[PDB]
Amino acid sequence: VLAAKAAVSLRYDALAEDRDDSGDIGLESRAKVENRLSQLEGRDLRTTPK
RNA sequence: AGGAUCAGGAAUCGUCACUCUUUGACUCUUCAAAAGAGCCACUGAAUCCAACUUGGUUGAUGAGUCCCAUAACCUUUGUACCCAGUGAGAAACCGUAUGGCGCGAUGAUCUACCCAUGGGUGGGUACAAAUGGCAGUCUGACAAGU
Repeated sequence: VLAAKAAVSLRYDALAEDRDDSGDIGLESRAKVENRLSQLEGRDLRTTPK
């Protein structure tokens, strides 16, 4: 997921002539990566009985 | 007089924990099945497809980092050795009545084959090194919740 978003982030940094130089797209990526992480730890592989 | 049945020799503790081993129970469980106190109903849970939802090729899932590609094992090219050690043997006079580096243990002396003690070939052992071998640059479509 990071190695995905790294390609979205690095090419935002290595290939943009106009650039804020301010880390937004990387943070827009990292918010979703953290959200995938927070959805991922939400799941549990155990048995949750009622 | 020596031995074995019914004085020459340690063993009188009102337990606390801890660890270890041991067997037994135990929920199970493979060998591997087979038998089922049987049927209804109520109610609960779980699973699986369909469904729907949310996320996703701006990459969902699957995945032996670490057993080190940071390598192992070689392979070729430049050096250090040995079938460091050997250790007593190497060369034949003397400034103006008298004075010494004239060796040497405190070290003199050397560093499997052919060629008259000049040169090297052959094998083991070690390393440096490889844009050398061995040795050929991941997937990609569902996933997850009810």
